[PDB]
Amino acid sequence: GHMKYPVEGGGNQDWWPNRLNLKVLHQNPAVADPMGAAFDYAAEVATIDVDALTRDIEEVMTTSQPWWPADYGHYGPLFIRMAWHAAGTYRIHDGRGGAGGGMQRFAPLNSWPDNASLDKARRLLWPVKKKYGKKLSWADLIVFAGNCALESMGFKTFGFGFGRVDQWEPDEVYWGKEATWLGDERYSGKRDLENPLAAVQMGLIYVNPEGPNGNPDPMAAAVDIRETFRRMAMNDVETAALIVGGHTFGKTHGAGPADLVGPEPEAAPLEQMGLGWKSSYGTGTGKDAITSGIEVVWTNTPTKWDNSFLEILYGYEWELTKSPAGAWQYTAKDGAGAGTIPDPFGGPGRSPTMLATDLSLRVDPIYERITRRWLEHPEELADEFAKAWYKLIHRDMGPVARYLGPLVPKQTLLWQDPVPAVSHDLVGEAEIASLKSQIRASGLTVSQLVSTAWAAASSFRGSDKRGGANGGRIRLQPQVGWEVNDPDGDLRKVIRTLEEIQESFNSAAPGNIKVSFADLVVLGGCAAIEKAAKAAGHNITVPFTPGRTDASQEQTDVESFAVLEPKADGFRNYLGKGNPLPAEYMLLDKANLLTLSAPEMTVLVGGLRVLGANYKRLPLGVFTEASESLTNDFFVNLLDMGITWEPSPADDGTYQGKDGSGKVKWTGSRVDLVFGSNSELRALVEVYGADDAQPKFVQDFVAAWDKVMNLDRFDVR
Amino acid sequence: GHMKYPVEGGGNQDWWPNRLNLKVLHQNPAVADPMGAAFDYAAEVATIDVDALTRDIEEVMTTSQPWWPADYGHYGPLFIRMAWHAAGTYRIHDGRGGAGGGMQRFAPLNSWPDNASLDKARRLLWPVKKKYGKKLSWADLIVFAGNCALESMGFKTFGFGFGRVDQWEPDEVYWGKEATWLGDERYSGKRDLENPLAAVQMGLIYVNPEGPNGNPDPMAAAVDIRETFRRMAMNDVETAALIVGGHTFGKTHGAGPADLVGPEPEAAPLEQMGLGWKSSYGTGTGKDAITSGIEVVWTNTPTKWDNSFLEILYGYEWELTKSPAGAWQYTAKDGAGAGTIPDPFGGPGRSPTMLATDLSLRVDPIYERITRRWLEHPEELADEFAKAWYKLIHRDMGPVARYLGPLVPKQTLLWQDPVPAVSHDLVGEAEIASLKSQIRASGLTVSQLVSTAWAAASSFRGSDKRGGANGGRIRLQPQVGWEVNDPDGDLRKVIRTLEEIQESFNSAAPGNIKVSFADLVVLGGCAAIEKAAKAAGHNITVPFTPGRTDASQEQTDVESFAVLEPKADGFRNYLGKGNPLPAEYMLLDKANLLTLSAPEMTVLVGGLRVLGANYKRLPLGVFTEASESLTNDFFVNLLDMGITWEPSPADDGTYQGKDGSGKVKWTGSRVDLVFGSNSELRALVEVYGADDAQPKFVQDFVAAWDKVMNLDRFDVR
Ligand code: HEM
Ligand code: HEM
Ligand code: NA
Ligand code: NA
Repeated sequence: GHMKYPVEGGGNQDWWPNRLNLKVLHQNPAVADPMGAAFDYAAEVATIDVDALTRDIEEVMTTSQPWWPADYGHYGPLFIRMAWHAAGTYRIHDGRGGAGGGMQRFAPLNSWPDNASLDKARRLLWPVKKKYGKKLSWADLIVFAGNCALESMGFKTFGFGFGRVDQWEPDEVYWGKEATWLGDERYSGKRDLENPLAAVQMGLIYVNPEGPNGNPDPMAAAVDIRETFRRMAMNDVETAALIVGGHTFGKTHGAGPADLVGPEPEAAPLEQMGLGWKSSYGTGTGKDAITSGIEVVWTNTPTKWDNSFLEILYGYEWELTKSPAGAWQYTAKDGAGAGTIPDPFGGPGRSPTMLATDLSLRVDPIYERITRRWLEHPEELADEFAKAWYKLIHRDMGPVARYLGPLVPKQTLLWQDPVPAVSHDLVGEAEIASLKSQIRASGLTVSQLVSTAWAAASSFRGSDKRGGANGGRIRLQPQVGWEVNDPDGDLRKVIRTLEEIQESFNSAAPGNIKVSFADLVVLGGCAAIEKAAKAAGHNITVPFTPGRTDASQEQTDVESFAVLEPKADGFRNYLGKGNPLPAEYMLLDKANLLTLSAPEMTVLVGGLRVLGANYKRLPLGVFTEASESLTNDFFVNLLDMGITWEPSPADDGTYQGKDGSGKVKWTGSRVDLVFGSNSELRALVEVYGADDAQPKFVQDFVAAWDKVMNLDRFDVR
Repeated sequence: GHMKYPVEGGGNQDWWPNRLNLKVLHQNPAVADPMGAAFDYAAEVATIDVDALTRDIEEVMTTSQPWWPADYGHYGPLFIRMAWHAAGTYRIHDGRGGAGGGMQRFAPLNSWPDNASLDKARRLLWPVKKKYGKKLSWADLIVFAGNCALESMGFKTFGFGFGRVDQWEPDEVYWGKEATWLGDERYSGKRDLENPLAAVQMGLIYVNPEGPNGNPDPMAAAVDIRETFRRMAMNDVETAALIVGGHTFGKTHGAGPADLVGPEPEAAPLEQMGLGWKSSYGTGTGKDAITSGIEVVWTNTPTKWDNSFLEILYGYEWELTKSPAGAWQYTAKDGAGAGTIPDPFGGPGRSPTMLATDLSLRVDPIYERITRRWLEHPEELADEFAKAWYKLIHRDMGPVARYLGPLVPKQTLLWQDPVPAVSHDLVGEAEIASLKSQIRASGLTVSQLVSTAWAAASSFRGSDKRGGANGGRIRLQPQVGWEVNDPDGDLRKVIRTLEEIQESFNSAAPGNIKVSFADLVVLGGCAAIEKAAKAAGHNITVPFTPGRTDASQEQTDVESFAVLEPKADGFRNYLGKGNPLPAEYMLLDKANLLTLSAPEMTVLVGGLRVLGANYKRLPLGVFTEASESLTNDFFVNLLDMGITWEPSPADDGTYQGKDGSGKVKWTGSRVDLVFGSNSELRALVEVYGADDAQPKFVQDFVAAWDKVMNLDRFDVR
């Protein structure tokens, strides 16, 4: 090995390969953003002419370009695949992937094997991006083109929301440990796919079109289809509708040997202008195109919505065969259907063909019941595909407040984790002050109030923008039972008291002002922090933004919320079983999901410890002699060289900090000690631990606290 | 190999090992900075009681701490080593390293083998940093503590400048290609050290204390001493003065085997709280301390300034011997000087010892002349050490306007690239506008004016803050003869015409208003940009800040300015011979030294191309039909899929862009085409090439141009 220049990627990871990487807390940094600090994409796309945008995309779709000629004269099918692949990286386990940031245009997604030829697809839409400019993000354009493709070929969609904000660096995501494209080191037990992954091989969207590891067994492939799509939030009906609906259009490409296809875009030479997979087979495009290596045309109407896919699937018997590149596919038996499938460039007709994974829809008993019903009753397919496609393309959009434009449909959807509209006037400054005082007089402790507010708000994750304190779901299943939230039953007492305050305030309230339980949860935390900072000699007011509303249990999909349960929350010194990495790594990952910077994470940990927010009120990291007091004691004591730290003899993830007399003075976890050990984190601790730092600490803590309380408040942004 | 989680360092560099790394353009991002955007270190520094700070440092130096007991009851010598190592990473080829960012507290420098035990040294200063808080950076404190140590032990220093702002992440710098600490793959020929390095092995500051590659030949060691120090801006007299001056104090540490010393700080367990090199030899500290493995005490007065180092060097004869840890060192022959050297902890006196590299001062003919003189003239040694030590610890401070505090002497120093004080009233709005008109009417072309202004300003590098347009040095040696500046070339003509305008304005100007040549060079580029924007149909004003002054040749050290000459400038499409990496990497490297973001680099390239700023007015990348008009044509045409690019058949670093007819329409270099090929840069090009983007492009181009024009203008901020 050799070390490289930083401009060629050399850096400190080379010398200390396992080191904590704080880069995850400064993704998409503002200096790399070419737009002004005042740029507001929502404001820009709110003024776009959707009708003109559609007509322009329709012109692109029927104007073949010589560097990638249009199959059947229509790019729609290619744009549908492009959009499905943009949304198809989404995973429920961390909410990462999806189309919400336009990450398909960056590495590694722009160069995954399964995204072959989408480099040309995205290039075909530059004339639209060029015309609409800052009013249209690549992120929106990529999925809207797929939506327009459907509509122009005869499928009416449920609707569409704009608002995906373009980014300028790829989000770095763990896609698997495999160091070879298409590799597989991600299964254990009886075909247990490693969490958090949602594809069966490195660089695939979901499954292998030739069957598991290339064995074209449709029954076995259905197992992989069902589980990967489950991990992408799709059930059996949704999964079958998406595959049938997608393969109603277009064709696969495998006209010649795959070893004639050159390097992927990130590996390709400069003259290719960001395109990859240059092919020396024939013309390398169009009639000679190679993408997957498979050569299937599912329907006799590749540019039209109808029920041909299932009529063909069930109307023939299927035989294993090979594409011109040598990949497995299926063809109709006994020369049946000869010549009935049209050629993309006017050649002679061909025979019916299907992927092994299409046959899964007929061979798997559950998919068979679903798809045979749609064979007999096609209007049910149209309905389920419209709902599943809408979900797929919007799954990572966050609260519905973020959806913009004239195509947004009004209906509420359970999967959107809906919260009720505001139905009364909101508390003002006087009512907020009164509620603060009442909660402070209620007998709830600073620790209880801060812990509950943090438990509610910190359920948010910035990947797919799910979770948060809006909805008041801390009192509903499953959040009320989460181990980190309610180890001992204390949470139910906090919930009851706040509900009593909600009832007495609302029944006595002036005019038409009413307050939600969800707001009171957050306000309670803000009140306790004002109390604790007063105990520490600081008169501060904690910001509070009203307007959260209270979801019902019936409006809360308990199975869907399961993925939001923390297995680790270093801010509460909580480490459950099953995490992929040691505690300090899980801490930074949590800070990343909360969109926190390193200074924000550092101040939050120090303040939460001394406020008593620790899981089970454990003393780990509680480096203070004061109770219910917002001081910078955590940082001061962390830097005290009078304390000698050793791993606890119990070998239990904890440490003992002894003073000069050999007496144990403090105890701590890996999450606590990492702030005193890591050279970048320790530098932040020395800011907040200095003699002059206590006012800055209180100010920076409150700002970070307020940020977390507001993470999901897109209703006011 | 296995791919890792991003939080453990995984990312796109793993899949494409040689990819351009755009992170070099967002070092120390604002999100990671815990101080406000409003934080103003200069304003905080101005408040510090420097006499109190000196007393507080003196208390630290004389208060031994149990976890690292003080040799001779004084940490002074340790702090001198600390400060000399902080400044000692500096190198002239790229100006990186040095003490100005406090980078010793971060990886990898905090863990270099040569910085062993400085982890404890810095830790000892936390009580001072704790007391002074935001008024005192770690960067200043590390080097001020060394200065204070000299003064406390009897050496009067020349003075001291505060003003080094703390940074919050490591500057990642190429320190060599060796993947093993103390490795050596950096020599070729007889003894040619690869550029840009200024140390003889990976992790060393300058040279090996046991001689080249461990061969304790003092004559060969002097070859390495002279070359590495030269590459750190020190000549023979300065180098001798620094080595004698430092080893006047303290001792080395090698009491036992180095294999009993544990991992360097970045690799050490959490409980060590950021300290490393934990030793199981005896108490592992103090009397049992192991740092280098050498056990030498140079002088009979390790805590006092006097002339004992040279009196001992010349007063004994020296024989080669081994330290207790097995390292080569020298000791007096014939058992001379028994017991004359004191022990750090009251042990028995010991005999005189020296390093191989100390004998170099007596063995090398040039150093022998210099130091034999100081044997009888310690007053000259003191004078030369004061000047060289001041130089060493301020070398990267930039213009003297940055030096803060009450200890900065006013004497001008040639190495500081001085510029005259402003001696007349400065041009105002009326005079600036009149001069712009005169320059626009002078007959100088937009290409000439923009090229010359860029040439002057872009000599700045943010590493050591040398260079820039202040000084008017573009008309002086050596900048007037740099290949990139004056190939043919119009430079002398531009200089002459600007000088005529300066003469004509100054002999007829209002009041006491005089304009400098340096200001006119910059103002000329600003007026040309205004002219080119008008030719495109935009009335704009380019900001301009007067106040540059004109250095004379006698105030310009020609050999010191040699290192500022660009071997590559992608902003002018100039690629000389001898660069370490292909042209697109040298572009990012240049953008980094100009402190530019990726958007700033992008607009500058597109703008300079169409303004005609290319070296030798070559057509590479000049993707426009207009002559000297400020449009976004570069970006529009880069994204034109009607152009097919191929490397030129001449294999000459260039590409041909052909239209549909097969006619060559454009030519470009790697630096041009990388903006169309790299997926992160192409995204920025798509911002500036959209239909709505030309006013944004002009606005951002102007802001980036103004930034480069002002890079060295610390005199006005
Ligand atoms: C088990 C799930 C799936 C598998 C194994 C699969 C596999 C494939 C393969 C191998 C191709 C050929 C790519 C090429 O060579 O050009 C393809 C194309 C395509 N996919 Fe699927 N896919 C799946 C699900 C979906 C879904 C959910 C959609 C959309 C809702 C979709 C829409 C399309 C379309 C429209 C094409 C045609 C592209 C064109 O005409 O250029 N696919 N798919
Ligand atoms: C050829 C150049 C140099 C070489 C080879 C060299 C080598 C060394 C070595 C091996 C040590 C022992 C580290 C340890 O084991 O504790 C040391 C210590 C020291 N160095 Fe030098 N050094 C050089 C230049 C300098 C300079 C230029 C200065 C300051 C102007 C300096 C100041 C010191 C001091 C004060 C110590 C004593 C540290 C203590 O008492 O803890 N050195 N040097
Ligand atoms: Na069809
Ligand atoms: Na001495």
